[PDB]
Amino acid sequence: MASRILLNNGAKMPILGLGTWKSPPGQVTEAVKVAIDVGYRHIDCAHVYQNENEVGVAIQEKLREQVVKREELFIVSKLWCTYHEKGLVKGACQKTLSDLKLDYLDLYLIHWPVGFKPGKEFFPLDESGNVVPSDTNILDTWAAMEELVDEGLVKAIGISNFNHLQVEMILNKPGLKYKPAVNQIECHPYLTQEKLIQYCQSKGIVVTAYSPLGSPDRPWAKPEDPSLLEDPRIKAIAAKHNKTTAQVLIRFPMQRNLVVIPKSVTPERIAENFKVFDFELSSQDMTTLLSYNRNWRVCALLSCTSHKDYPFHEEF
Ligand SMILES: NC(=O)c1ccc[n+]([C@@H]2O[C@H](COP(=O)([O-])OP(=O)(O)OC[C@H]3O[C@@H](n4cnc5c(N)ncnc54)[C@H](OP(=O)(O)O)[C@@H]3O)[C@@H](O)[C@H]2O)c1
Ligand SMILES: O=C(O)Cc1nn(Cc2nc3cc(C(F)(F)F)ccc3s2)c(=O)c2ccccc12
Repeated sequence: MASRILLNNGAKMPILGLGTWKSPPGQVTEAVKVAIDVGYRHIDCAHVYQNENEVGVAIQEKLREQVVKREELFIVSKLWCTYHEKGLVKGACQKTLSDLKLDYLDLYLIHWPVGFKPGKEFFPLDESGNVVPSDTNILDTWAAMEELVDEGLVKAIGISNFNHLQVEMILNKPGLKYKPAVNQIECHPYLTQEKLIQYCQSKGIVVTAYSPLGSPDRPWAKPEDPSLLEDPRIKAIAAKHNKTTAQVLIRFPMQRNLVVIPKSVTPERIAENFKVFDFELSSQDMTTLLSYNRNWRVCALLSCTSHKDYPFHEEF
């Protein structure tokens, strides 16, 4: 298992990164410090996570301590939905860079294919609970992303939560300057994404799997919901390898030639989650895990389902 994958810009992206959604600012600095100490070189960030300053503190300290060099780190962030207007994109990227204390990102993603009304709120709702869209479109937002590459703010650009038709829209743009390098999508044994992965990989786009542990800390979880980490079938596969269920869930996407970004703020778990380069899932294991697909999505906000660019009405 090679630890990095080649992107379309010639850069290599570590296949294991640290997720930071729901990592509170009072804990995320320590999490990132520990992650860097134990070998993580990829950090997945976003403005909407409200913790980029604290991620930035940790990176800066480890650079200053001579633990890592900037060129060895792969820092990803994402353009939030309220900044899709062409005139807002650069400032959103620069705010992220300032918070992270960086002079470039390795990868910058369109976080979701939908634009929301610009303003202070991340989730502007009307009086009846519907998200308030903006009149922006995917291609104009992509053009603004391309400018960030041209100006040296970001080394690569990509997309997240795009369906295959939305990806195709960008690929087919007349006068396209940069192809998306990455599509970051939810992916785990209950949402295996076979068709979208096949699509993306056939078009030379690297897929990153988010919520690989099933995001048990997601704020809308219901007790009746399926739980990957507690699935006794996955426990049994883990036991056979003398690994944890999380380690199995992280290794699974790696063997599908995906990048994977498990989140933790717990130091023991951050270290555990990295110890996935010392075993292999068998062909039967892989087949069995894929068989658990239920098309069950843990990230898809009800209030957004009437947006014109809502991604999940399409089959894939
Ligand atoms: N692009 C997007 O739209 C998008 C959407 C969702 C997620 N993401 C990215 O993907 C990352 C990962 O997804 P996620 O945060 O939704 O969830 P996840 O990584 O599937 O699960 C994180 C949860 O699992 C727990 N956990 C971690 N390691 C564990 C272990 N070894 N044993 C038991 N429990 C463990 C964590 O607890 P503790 O932290 O308390 O240890 C946390 O509650 C995010 O943080 C974000 O960076 C991107
Ligand atoms: O965003 C993250 O990284 C994690 C994430 N996910 N979700 C669920 C979402 N579902 C969406 C669906 C659309 C849609 F495109 F479908 F309209 C657009 C935007 C969203 S946010 C959230 O509600 C959220 C809130 C704060 C911080 C991060 C998140």
